[PDB]
Amino acid sequence: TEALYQVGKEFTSKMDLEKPNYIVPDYMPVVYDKLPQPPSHREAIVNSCVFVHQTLHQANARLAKRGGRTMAITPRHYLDFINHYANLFHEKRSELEEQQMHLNVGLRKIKETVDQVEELRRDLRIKSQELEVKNAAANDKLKKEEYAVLISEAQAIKADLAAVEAKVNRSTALLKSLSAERERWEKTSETFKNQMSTIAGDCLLSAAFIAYAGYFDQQMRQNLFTTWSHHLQQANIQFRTDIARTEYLSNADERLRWQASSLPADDLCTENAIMLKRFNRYPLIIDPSGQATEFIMNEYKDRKITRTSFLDDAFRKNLESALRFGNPLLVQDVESYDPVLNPVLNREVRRTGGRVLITLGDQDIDLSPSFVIFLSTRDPTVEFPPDLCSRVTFVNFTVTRSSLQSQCLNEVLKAERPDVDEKRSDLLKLQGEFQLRLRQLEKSLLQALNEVKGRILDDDTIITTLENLKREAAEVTRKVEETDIVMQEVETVSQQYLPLSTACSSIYFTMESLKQIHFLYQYSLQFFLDIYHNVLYENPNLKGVTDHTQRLSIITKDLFQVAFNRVARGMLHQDHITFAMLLARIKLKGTVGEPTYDAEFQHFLRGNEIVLSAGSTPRIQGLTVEQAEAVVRLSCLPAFKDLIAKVQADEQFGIWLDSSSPEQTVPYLWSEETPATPIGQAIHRLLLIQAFRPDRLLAMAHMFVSTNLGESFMSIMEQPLDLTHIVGTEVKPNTPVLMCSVPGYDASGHVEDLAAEQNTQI
Repeated sequence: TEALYQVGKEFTSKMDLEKPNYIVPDYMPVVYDKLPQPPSHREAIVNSCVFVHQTLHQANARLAKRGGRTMAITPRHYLDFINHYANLFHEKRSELEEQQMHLNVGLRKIKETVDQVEELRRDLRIKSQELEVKNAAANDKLKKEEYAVLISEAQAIKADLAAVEAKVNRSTALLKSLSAERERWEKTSETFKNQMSTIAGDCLLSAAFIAYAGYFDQQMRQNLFTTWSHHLQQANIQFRTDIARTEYLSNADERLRWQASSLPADDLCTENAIMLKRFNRYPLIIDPSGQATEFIMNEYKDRKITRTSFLDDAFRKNLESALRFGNPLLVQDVESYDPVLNPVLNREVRRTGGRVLITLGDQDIDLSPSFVIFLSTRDPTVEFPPDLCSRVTFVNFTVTRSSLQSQCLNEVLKAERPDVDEKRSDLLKLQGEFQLRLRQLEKSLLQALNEVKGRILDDDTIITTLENLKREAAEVTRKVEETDIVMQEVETVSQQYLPLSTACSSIYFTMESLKQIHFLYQYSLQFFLDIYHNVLYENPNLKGVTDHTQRLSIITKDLFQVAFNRVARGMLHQDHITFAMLLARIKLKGTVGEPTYDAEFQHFLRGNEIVLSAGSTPRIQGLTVEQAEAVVRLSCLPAFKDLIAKVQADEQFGIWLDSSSPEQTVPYLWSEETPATPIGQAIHRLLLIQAFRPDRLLAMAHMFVSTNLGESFMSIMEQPLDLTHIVGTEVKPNTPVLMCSVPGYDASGHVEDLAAEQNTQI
């Protein structure tokens, strides 16, 4: 902690970090034990910097306890954090000071113009008085050759006054048009002081996000940010909580170029794109889908980026050319990392005799300052040694629930309502162009006022430019309004398909977490997309159906069926029911008219952890000790509060207890104020079976699936596998077909028979 504090104190010395009005909180969160008791603003900032680094250690520890993959936290992470904190602080102060100077000049120019029109209106009155004097003098002289010249001079003044009064009206319109701009710029100038105070806190959070939260997923990224934010609140360090980190670390123009480079429209993807720009250590990209790899190539296409791999024999030649010529390089298969990159990643360069030399292998290469390298991998499950983790910054392109919901909502919209999807896609493009035009017009309006020397009214072209920029802004603003209302009608169409997208995200994340129960249950995002594509388009049920509501219900029903059929074909039969139960829960959460059943399912899964005393559990006649203990545990639920009385009062309970199939005739032993739904009855019977006859729990579980997903939901798994249909249609040539078999079974013999039937040489 002392080492971290000293490094932060030394590096942030050049930073301002000075706040004479800073108030020390009563409970100062102290991380450095030797921190002065009355700390200053700078010492509080460095203390927060040390705290941020340590929270990554506990975050890794928490992930380790949950069996989660972790990356080593090294002092190079701390160095990157303070490097980013210094760079962001200087950039934010420079931009906001420049913005304040621009606004003050623009406000000053308007105020001077307001003074100019006041005096120029006064000049108009004097000129009118001069015209009256000249006209009266000319009339008096005429009423008594030279008089023709006198009236000619008066006519010239009349034209000059006409130009002046035309300048009065035209300028007054310009000030009226610029009234809104003056009001907005004045408000921003008032908020300038507020923005100054929060630079230190905002930059600390932004720098920590780039340096640390790259590898973690969305939930952990939010957890780290909140923990950092709370510490700053307890330390009385000002920071803004209204702006998003994606908007604070990047501008709108850069974000538009990112989506043009095939970057997915997501907050996590935007954060990952920010890290790929402001990185200090060379990034290591983790994207199983490969979309980040395409985004990197598109972003650096103009700079002649090259794709290579560690396995390629030409990697050394490609790396040498990139270092020598300063070209961007993208290296894949980083799980086979070549230690030849160690000096390059560590930036160990020698500046001798005017040459920047990098020692690659046994050769010294002139390193160009424009060189940049990106490491990529398609395996999210890969381990990395601690030295590699210190040399690179991780940029994990995980899939979030919100991102998948948007993808599935767009996919069903394109399949079901192609006219709405193309109308929506065009509207997004139009709004993106309109907002870009507004920024250019606002920037041009501000830049034009600053560059004028003298006054606006002195030169006519400035008045023309200001009016043209304002009228174009109004036309674009009206276009923005009209696209929004057309956007609103598009949303109403997509609201109907919204529940389907939620089910798709829930289904896939169930598949993703299926790896916890068995190592073999590895499913990629593309596997789910093939299921979704097959349901949406290759749906026999949607053969001649024309109603949109009927087609949506068919798609929702077939989405669960096809997902089970494909996944369970590569699962052990003992795990088939487990996947079906969770699929039923997903359908239950999206069913209209069904209670949450959270309490019932809570006791179904963790009902055995209830603490029971020896004297608390009575001895009910006809029930075994473990059976009696289950009844007491089941008695905690309100619906089973009087379960013991009902069991004792039932003389036929002994017949049901030893019955061959008790799950089919479960007695009504629960009390409800209203008639429960058939699903609700199944859950209560499921709880009763678990308490009394645990051997029949699996049989009752299948009945529960039949209540939700239908009787024939799992019936397809009892038929022999149809390899002809799946291989011919549902299997792409690029996708290998895995014959996984339990010991004692060999699936190759099916393959020759399958090939023989199709007359395909193998």
